[PDB]
Amino acid sequence: MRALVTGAAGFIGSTLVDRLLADGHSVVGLDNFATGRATNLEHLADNSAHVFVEADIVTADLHAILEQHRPEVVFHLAAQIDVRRSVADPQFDAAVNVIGTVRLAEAARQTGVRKIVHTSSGGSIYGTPPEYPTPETAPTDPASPYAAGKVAGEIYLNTFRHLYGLDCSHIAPANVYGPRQDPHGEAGVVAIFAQALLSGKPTRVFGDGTNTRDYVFVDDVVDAFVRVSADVGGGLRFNIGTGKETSDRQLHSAVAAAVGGPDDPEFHPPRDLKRSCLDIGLAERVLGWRPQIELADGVRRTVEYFRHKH
Amino acid sequence: MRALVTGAAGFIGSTLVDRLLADGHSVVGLDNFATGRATNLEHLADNSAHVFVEADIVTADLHAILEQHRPEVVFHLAAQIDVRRSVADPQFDAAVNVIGTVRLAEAARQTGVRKIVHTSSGGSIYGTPPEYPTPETAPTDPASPYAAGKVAGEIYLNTFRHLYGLDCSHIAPANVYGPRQDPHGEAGVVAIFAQALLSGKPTRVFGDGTNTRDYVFVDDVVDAFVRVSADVGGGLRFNIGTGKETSDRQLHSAVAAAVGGPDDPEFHPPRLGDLKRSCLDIGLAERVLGWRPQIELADGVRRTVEYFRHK
Ligand SMILES: NC(=O)c1ccc[n+]([C@@H]2O[C@H](COP(=O)([O-])OP(=O)(O)OC[C@H]3O[C@@H](n4cnc5c(N)ncnc54)[C@H](O)[C@@H]3O)[C@@H](O)[C@H]2O)c1
Ligand SMILES: NC(=O)c1ccc[n+]([C@@H]2O[C@H](COP(=O)([O-])OP(=O)(O)OC[C@H]3O[C@@H](n4cnc5c(N)ncnc54)[C@H](O)[C@@H]3O)[C@@H](O)[C@H]2O)c1
Repeated sequence: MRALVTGAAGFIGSTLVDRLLADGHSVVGLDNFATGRATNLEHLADNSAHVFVEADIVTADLHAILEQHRPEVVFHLAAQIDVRRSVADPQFDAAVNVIGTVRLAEAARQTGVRKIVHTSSGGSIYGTPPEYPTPETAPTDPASPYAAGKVAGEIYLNTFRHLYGLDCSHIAPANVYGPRQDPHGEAGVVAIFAQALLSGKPTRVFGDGTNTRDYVFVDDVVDAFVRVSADVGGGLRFNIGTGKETSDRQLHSAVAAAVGGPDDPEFHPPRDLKRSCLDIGLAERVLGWRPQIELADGVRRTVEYFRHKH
Repeated sequence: MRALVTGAAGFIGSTLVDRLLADGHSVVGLDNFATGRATNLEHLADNSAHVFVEADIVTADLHAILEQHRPEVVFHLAAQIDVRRSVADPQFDAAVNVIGTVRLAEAARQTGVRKIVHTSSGGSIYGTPPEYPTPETAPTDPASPYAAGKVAGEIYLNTFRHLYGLDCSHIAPANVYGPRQDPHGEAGVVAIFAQALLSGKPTRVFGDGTNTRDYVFVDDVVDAFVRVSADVGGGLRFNIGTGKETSDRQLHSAVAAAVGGPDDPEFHPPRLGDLKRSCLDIGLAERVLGWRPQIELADGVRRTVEYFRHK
C-alpha cells in the first residue's frame, strides 16, 4: 500500500515507518521536528520507497500534500505529547492535537484516503476508572488537557467516518518504551532510567514508588498499527498494552538489572495517576493482536540501545 | 451575582442577559458580532447594570477581561452554530467551539470564576440515539463537525473541573426558537419561516419535511441557564427541551397558520450532517433543577411571528 505517517521523525513514528517499509509498503513521513529527531530517520536517506515531508499539521497545506502522495492509509502519530506542557499551555496542546487532527481528516476525506489510524492515549483517557485492567467500554474521564484532546480527536474522526465514510480506528497505547525513545518527560521513564543508570547519574522515583503503569514494547505497538490499518474495527478504539501493572519501583529494578550496578533510586515528593492497566481482549478478538515482549526482556533490548548511544 | 455572558449579542445570549439583569445581577456581555447583532442589545444603552465587551473568544485576552470583571459565573453561549458551515469548514468550527472554550476555561481558572455554564447541543450530540426521548445517559455519537466540537467542549470543561475545581454544567438545548432568532440563519426555521411568510417570500425545507425536532421556547431555555448557575449539577449535562417531536413540515404549517396565507414550502436536497429525529428526555432537569418548559409551541410561534411583524 501507499502509507503516510505523521510524527514520522518521532519514537513510535520512525519505528512504524521502518516496519511499513519492511512489509514492502511505500511510506511518506511527515513531521515538523517539534519533538522528533533527524537521527530517527537518517538511515533511510537512500531508500527510494521512503519520502519525507517537513510540515506542521496545524498550518501546512495538508490537502496539497495528500493530493500529491495519495496515501491509502494515514497513520496519525503527530501530537503534542507532554502532559505537563498541556497543563501549562492547553491552547497549544489543543491546536496540535485537536485542530491538527481535524485539518488532517478534512484533507484525507477529499483526497481518496481509505483510512486514518489515530493515536489516542490508553494511559490517560480513562482518568481513574473502577475497572483494572480497563476495557474500551469504560467511560473516558480525562484529567489533563492532553488526555481531553486525544478523546476529542477520536470523536472528530468518528464524525468524519459518519459524514464521508472515511474509515478510522484509534490505537490507544499504554506506556510505550524501547529504542529511540527520548530520555525526557514522564513518558520516557524507561529511557530516563536507562540513560542515567548507564551514566551512573542519580535517578528519581517521584513518590513512594507504588504507582503503576502498563509497559508495552514499541514493536508490539507498531504491529497493532499495521493490523488495524485494514478494513477492520471501524470507529473503534483498541487498547494496546500488556494488561500487567508495574510499579515505578519495580521498573527501576528491571532497568537496574539490565544495566547492572546499584538499584538505589532517590525518593522525591509526589508529582498524577496512581494506576494504569489496559484490558487488551478486544485487540486479540478483533485484530488477532497479542504483545510479544515482556518487561524484563523489553528493558534489556532498550538498555542495549542506550548502551551504544552512551 | 457578577455574570459574564459570551455570545451576548446573539439570540439566546441577549435573552439571557435580559433575564439576568431582571433578576438584579451585574452582567458583562461579550461578543465579536460574528452572527450576533448590536440591535439585540441596543435597548440596554442606558442600563446601568450592564457593560458590553467586543472580543473574539479565539483571539482576545480573556485572562485580562476576566481579571477586570471577576465574574462568578460565565455563561458560555459564544459559538459557530451553523451545521452546514461546520461541514464546509470544520477547522474554523473547531477553532471557535473547542479552542475558544479551552481559552475561556484557562482564563477562568486563573481568575477565580466559580462556574462555567457551557452550551452543548441536545439536538445533535447524540447523533442517532438508541431511544426517543433521549436521556443524558445515552452515548454521544456526533455526526457533524458542529456536534463533535460541542461534545469536545463538554469534555475539556469536565477536565478543567478535575484539574482546578473550576465548576461546570452543560446546558444541552433542543431546537430553540423565539424573538431575536436570526431569520437568515440555517436551521432556526421558526424565524426563517416567520420572516419569509410575513414578507410573502419563498420558504424551504431540506429533505422531505419528515425530520423531527424538539421545539423549546427561548425564555424556558434561559430559565434553565439561571437555575443551573448555582452549586448544582457539577460536571453534568442537562437536556433542555419539551420531549415533543415536530416535523419540519408540521413546523412550517404551524407558522403559516399563525401568519395566514399559503402553506407550501419548497423541498430541497437534504443537508450533510442532519439527523432524522430529535427528542429530549427532560426528567433530569425537572428532578435536579426543578426546571419545566412553560411555553407550548403554538403560543411560542405566535410570540415569534409578532416579533418579526413589528421588526
Ligand atoms: N510514548 C508513549 O508512551 C505514548 C503512549 C500513548 C500515546 N502516545 C502517542 O503516540 C504518538 C507518538 O508519540 P511518541 O512517544 O513517538 O513521541 P515523539 O515526540 O517521539 O513523537 C511525536 C512526533 O510528532 C511530531 N509532531 C508534533 N507536533 C507536530 C506538528 N504540529 N506537526 C507535525 N509533526 C508534529 C514530533 O516532532 C514528533 O516527531 C503521539 O500521538 C503520542 O501522543 C505515546
Ligand atoms: N438556537 C438553537 O436552537 C440552539 C440549540 C442548541 C444549542 N445552541 C447553542 O446556543 C448558543 C447560542 O446560539 P444562538 O442560537 O443564540 O445563535 P447566535 O448566532 O444568535 O448566537 C451565537 C453568538 O456567539 C457569537 N460568537 C460567535 N463566535 C464568537 C467568537 N469567536 N467570539 C465571540 N463571540 C462569538 C455570535 O456573534 C453570536 O452573537 C450557541 O452555543 C449554540 O451552539 C443553540
